[PDB]
Amino acid sequence: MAYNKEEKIKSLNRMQYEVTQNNGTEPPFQNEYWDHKEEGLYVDIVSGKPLFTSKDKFDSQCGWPSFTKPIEEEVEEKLDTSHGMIRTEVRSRTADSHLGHVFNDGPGPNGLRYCINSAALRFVPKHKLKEEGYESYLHLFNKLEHH
Repeated sequence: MAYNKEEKIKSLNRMQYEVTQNNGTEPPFQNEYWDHKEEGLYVDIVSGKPLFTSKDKFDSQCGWPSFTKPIEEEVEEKLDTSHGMIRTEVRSRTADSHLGHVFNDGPGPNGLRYCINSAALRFVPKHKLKEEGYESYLHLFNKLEHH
């Protein structure tokens, strides 16, 4: 039995779906291997799209990594109501809906609490980003606009 990056994402997206659908938590795995604190990004594995930086990462101390800073490019903040209370979730339309949930109780630029699940995440070091397209990744990890 072979195993390619296609079959990687296919088997993966079952578990990513388990999180999106039921708010399902990954089992005890999310440690120094999966979310390694070396400089880079934390991306939704389904697409490899930048959600938040390792430069400004918060660790899974509150169960899931919850920082004040999203990446405005591929992250959509989207209001909902389950039962009498409103909530906001960060969720794309097509595929990236696995990101996480954000709350107006957390202080931020807009005043949202950027809380992403570790199951949907892979650490991608600045070294590995250079292999995968640094001009897309490192631009969001580190930029400057000299006027």
